[PDB]
Amino acid sequence: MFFRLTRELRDELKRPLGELVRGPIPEPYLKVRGELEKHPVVTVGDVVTENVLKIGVKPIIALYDLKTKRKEYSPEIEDTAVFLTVTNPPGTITKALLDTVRKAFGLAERGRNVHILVSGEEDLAAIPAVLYAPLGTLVLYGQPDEGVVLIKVTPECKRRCAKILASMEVVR
Repeated sequence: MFFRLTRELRDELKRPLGELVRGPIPEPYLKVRGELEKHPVVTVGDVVTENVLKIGVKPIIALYDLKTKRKEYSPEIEDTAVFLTVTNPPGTITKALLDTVRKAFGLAERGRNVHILVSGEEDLAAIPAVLYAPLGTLVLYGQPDEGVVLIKVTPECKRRCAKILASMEVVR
């Protein structure tokens, strides 16, 4: 079972799902660093994860490409984080991804940070990240050639991400 982007969604998802923080790396991360200090953070993408680590913030969940040459190595993270993997083809949200993200939030509830190494494309994981996150969680993803998108997980935002999912094609 997987969901697939419709043409409407593919177009419309080019628009930020939160406020867009601009400027050359690492300036966007500096600019949100204060927000990240309060709230739990989920990072989607290797570059986002790397730059969040670099400014001294540990994501509760980080999603990035299985084939990432991993940067900002922290011994603490290597030893303390749970490493999961999942296959998720471009333009899809697979059940496997939904299940893995839910698992991950479970682990996070119990004081464990989680890295999900995705075979395929992790981009759309921002959707399940929002849906399953504790209220007040921040979800960050990269908007190429523009900067970083910050989603604050509110009831309203969950509602709207649920609509995005409900608007995708169901396949098998």
